[PDB]
Amino acid sequence: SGLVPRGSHMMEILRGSPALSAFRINKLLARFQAANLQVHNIYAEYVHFADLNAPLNDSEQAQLTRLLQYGPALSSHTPAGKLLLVTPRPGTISPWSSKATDIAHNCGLQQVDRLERGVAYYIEASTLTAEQWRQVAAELHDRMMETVFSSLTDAEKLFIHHQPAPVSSVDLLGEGRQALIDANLRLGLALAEDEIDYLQEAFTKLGRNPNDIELYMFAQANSEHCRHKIFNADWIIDGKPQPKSLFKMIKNTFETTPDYVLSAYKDNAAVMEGSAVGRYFADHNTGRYDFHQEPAHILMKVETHNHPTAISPWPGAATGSGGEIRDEGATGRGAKPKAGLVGFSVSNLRIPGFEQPWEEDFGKPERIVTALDIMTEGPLGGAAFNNEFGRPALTGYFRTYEEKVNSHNGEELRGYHKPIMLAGGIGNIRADHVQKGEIVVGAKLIVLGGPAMNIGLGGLDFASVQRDNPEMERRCQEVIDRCWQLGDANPILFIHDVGAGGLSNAMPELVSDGGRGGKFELRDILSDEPGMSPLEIWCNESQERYVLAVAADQLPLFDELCKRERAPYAVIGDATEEQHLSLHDNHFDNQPIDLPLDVLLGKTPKMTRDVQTLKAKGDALNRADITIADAVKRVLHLPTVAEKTFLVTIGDRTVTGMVARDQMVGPWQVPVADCAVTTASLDSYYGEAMSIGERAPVALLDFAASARLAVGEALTNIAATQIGDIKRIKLSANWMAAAGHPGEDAGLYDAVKAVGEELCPQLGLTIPVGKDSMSMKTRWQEGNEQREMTSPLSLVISAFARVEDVRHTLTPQLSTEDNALLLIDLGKGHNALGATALAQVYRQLGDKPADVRDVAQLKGFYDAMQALVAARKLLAWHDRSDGGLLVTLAEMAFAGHCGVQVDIAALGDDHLAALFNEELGGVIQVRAEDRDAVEALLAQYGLADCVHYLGQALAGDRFVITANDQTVFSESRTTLRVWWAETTWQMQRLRDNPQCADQEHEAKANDTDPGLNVKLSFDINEDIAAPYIATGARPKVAVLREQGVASHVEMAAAFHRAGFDAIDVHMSDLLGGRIGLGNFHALVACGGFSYGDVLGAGEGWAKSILFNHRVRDEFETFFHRPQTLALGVCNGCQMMSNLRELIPGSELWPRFVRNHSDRFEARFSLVEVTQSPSLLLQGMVGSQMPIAVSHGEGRVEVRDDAHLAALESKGLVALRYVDNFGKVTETYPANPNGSPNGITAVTTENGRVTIMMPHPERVFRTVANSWHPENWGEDSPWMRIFRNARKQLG
Ligand SMILES: Nc1ncnc2c1ncn2[C@@H]1O[C@H](COP(=O)(O)OP(=O)(O)O)[C@@H](O)[C@H]1O
Ligand SMILES: [Mg+2]
Ligand SMILES: [Mg+2]
Ligand SMILES: [Mg+2]
Repeated sequence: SGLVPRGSHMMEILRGSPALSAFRINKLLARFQAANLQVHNIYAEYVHFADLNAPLNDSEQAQLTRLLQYGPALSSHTPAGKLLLVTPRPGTISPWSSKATDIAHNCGLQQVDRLERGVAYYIEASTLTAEQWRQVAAELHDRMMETVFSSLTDAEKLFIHHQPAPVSSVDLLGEGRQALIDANLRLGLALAEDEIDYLQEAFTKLGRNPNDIELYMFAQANSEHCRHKIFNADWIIDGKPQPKSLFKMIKNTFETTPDYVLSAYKDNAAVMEGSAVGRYFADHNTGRYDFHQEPAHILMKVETHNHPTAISPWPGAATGSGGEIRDEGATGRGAKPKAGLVGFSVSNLRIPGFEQPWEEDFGKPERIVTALDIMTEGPLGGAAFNNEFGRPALTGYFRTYEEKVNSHNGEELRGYHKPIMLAGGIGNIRADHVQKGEIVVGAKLIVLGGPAMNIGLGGLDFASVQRDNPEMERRCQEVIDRCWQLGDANPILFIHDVGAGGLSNAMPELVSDGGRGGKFELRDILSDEPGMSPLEIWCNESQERYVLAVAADQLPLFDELCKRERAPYAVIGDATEEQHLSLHDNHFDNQPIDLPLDVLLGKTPKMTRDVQTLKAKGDALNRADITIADAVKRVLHLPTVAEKTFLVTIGDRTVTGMVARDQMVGPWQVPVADCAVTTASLDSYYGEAMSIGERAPVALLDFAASARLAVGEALTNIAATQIGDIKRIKLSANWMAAAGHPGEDAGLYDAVKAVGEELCPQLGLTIPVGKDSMSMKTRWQEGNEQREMTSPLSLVISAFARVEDVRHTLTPQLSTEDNALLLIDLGKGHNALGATALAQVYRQLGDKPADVRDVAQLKGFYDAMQALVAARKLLAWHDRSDGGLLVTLAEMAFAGHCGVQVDIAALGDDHLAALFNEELGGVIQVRAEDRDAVEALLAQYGLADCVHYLGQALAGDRFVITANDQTVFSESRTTLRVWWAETTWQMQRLRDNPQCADQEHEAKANDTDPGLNVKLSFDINEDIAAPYIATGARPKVAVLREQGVASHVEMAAAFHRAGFDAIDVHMSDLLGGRIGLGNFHALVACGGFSYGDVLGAGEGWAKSILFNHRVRDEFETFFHRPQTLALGVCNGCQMMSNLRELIPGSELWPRFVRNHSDRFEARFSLVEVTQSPSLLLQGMVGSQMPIAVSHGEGRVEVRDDAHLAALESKGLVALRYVDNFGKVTETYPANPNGSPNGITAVTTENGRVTIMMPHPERVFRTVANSWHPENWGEDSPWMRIFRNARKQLG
């Protein structure tokens, strides 16, 4: 390895492994050929750069070399041709770096200052000109995040040491107001005239010049994004002053319906009442996991990250998740995120080779990415954050819209060049932590989380490129968890997330919220960029940080908690009685900030918006080119309608072990569930539900109708879940608009009024949380002309509710038992076609849209559904939304893998309008014998005239719609289901391994697929551990975790149910002597993402054990005892595979590497239990049942065929993926990762150690299995693993 001077440090260069698989190499060659670049070949290798502060001895060097050997064993090539090295841009530090460097330090290599990675490309193309070489270089990197170098030695530039930049004053006293005008422009403060006035007067009064940092702080605090001026403005509309601000109209909902609300409008989440259940966590004193019966209240929040996503979609989406997760954890005095939701709105995809007939290229700004690139990289970023942090992502939306329409401001382009990138979720919170505490004078003021850099300052446009490190956030969440788990002894007095404005907002808002001042020391803040100015330090929008206040006497406890989780923290100030803000700098011996808080936090006048109504005249839908058959095909091809698998299986849906209802439904795992449901605890059937409603294109015709439909659809999506009182349902209202665009402002007011003053109070729905994003428009020059793309007003409503029994949830999976299909048409026969999917796919807007037709009937629908749910009278439910009744029926037939025979003669003479309107309502399926009773029930709620018997679900493949004796539409259901799949197919195909995309798609066309199905070799209800549990003797299990691991609570709970005392054992506990494995007879290594999988999944964890001789010895000793048991699941499996030199009987084990799909796979996969020595699978051999899978590096990799054959002949294979026909498979996704012979679990020769990629601990509860046979009780088959362990111990 290479090793040269790099300032007071030395940089080593270490070559890594091949970086690209053959499909990705071929994609690059095809792109160069399409661009007329004659490239003969391309080969890529990772290269690593280690900046060292001191030398490595030979042992240390071999350890560093070994740390940097990872990943799939692709065949190495001798470098040939031109080197292009792609690295992060100078001045940036990759999240890869942060994690890789933590691993080096936890392996005892303190001499590593920083590790970084690049990709060396070797291109053979002897005939290219210098210009053509620039296009090659352009193709090989992201211009927003990366740079191209011609030498490996050039990477020295990434580690340059910079001295701190000083504070700069702005010379108001020496130049007058012009100094503030110049700074306004130079610093991009975007100050209004009245804000310059305020600053001029404030600093004139103080008799000194403002520092740059003070102006920047002020400017960030007074932005639209931070201050919410529009939502607090007075209004005049069509010449009349209005009596309430938008915010006041939202609050009207809480004034009307306070019921069940614990916190609204006073934290960065709302809280509502949950259920009393067993909250499960490890005690601070004993480290044992135990249930604590108490209220688990429910917090909720939804945010957006629209602007940055248009510039750099992966970090835009990722930090959109990240910031929202921080709002949750910083609710009250600390709380715990549980589950997430995700939303995207973009312009037309225009997928190459799959362009649809409604799509026209209108151009875009050069500086933004395309809709397609947002829907490629954005979902992967948001999913990487949720996956790595560890919260399941269980509901969402994805809308495309880009058309030239005759809307409120006449003919113009309406769309989403600036996208909607929405992230939300729910969490649980303790009752006594809901209220933020008071901040005592002298409280210590702390930054919890990552060392900062000059990122995102004030929100090419590099300042819009964010940076995501979910593992850092998980480490912080663990600390928050330890704090709230101390109950009365929770040392957090107050906590807030660090978002816009960075510390410059978060710290002043924290002390101000306590009625205190603060004094701070700049040099106590953790930095990863020593060159930063005070302005940059204070104002940067670095991620994964929280601010909180702790009593000084609690610092030693806080320090212990942080050090055990490896969460970085710094005490950076003290709360003061005086309401003043001081920031000192010990390096420069000066005071960058010195301001009264009332000066800093003082406000210019309230805004007044004086505006006028515009309203579009609709035009009747021109039906010339429309036929029913062509419309069905088009609508199924609209992304908004079409199958969403590309957005679903990339995100974990099982972590926590509390997921009851995820997107995928039934044996064929079709993503049509209308809402998400989680259990409240690991020991309850009480729970929580989440749904979304949204209908933006309607706002191009009618602003209020669009907002009423968003609320209505949230209710119809949630309605077949057992909740009871509608007042249990709480909403977030997220408002996206192009404020100032003609007609939008009045429309915004009318829409807010429609829901806040009218619909929500009448229904009894509170909106206790919300947000707004008010510049949803993009402008650019397109040839000679000014062009503009403006969003419709886009309200997204998320609904959240406590659930009475998660078991009683209905899905769209039709039964073929004798049945009746009933439409509930809340449209009352209006059958509106304006602003539908139908209109859109023929490039039109139409006349009049749907709307809430009858408030009482909407409420009646909800209450009727709740009565039907609780009385178990529904077989299925699916609501009507995009694509109308047609799509509702279709989706039900897809989920039930069956046919329908329905008649629509009662729905009007206009069959197109009957099938494609998007009025509220839906289809219930009931047992035939219950039809009359169900109809009578609906009639009691005032709905008889809305209710229509359609027909029946039938076995087979026919989708038939009649009207009297005429066939209106008839098609193969398989044909329809494959058309509906084509969008996800094509997205998967361009994003992932196209072989896998193709396999997945083509399998959907085989109607003989029987779906997931079970074969059981044992009695799943027989608690073979009961006689042991009945003695009260409970063996310990070490539930092993590492920084970044999120799977440990539910792993503990599985062993707890089998009779174990589950002990929390962090790798810091072993390294610090607090736990020794000699005290345990069983160990489990848990899944998740230790170190964000950097340096190969499980490798850093394993090598941290191997390279500490003491801890290595401990592990070896444990594994060589005669009766000990060990289990490794997912990340634990990977870790243990990398530790196999310590494990007897493991010489034939494989490695676990990148899935063949090249994509994370969150699947509910069918496995069979195979004959092997494994003690943990005793009694289960020959069983076949599904299991949760959630991994990106689960592919079994062997050295050669000799190795595979030996492993197989030894008989150590314990689980294999099978297809639904029951055969061992390598076809995707039945086998999700490409493992040979379906291998996904191995054991040792003595059977005492078993490792597996799937997660049995996430599915030991029947209620947590996405699909399961109806006759199962509480226990799934997988419970037997943990029971076997207990019985084995005796
Ligand atoms: N962006 C997304 N991320 C994850 N899941 C999504 C996303 N968009 C849609 N889904 C899921 O795919 C399924 C179909 O979505 P959609 O048709 O938009 O729902 P609906 O029409 O019932 O409102 C649902 O289970 C939904 O939660
Ligand atoms: Mg839909
Ligand atoms: Mg729905
Ligand atoms: Mg929807």
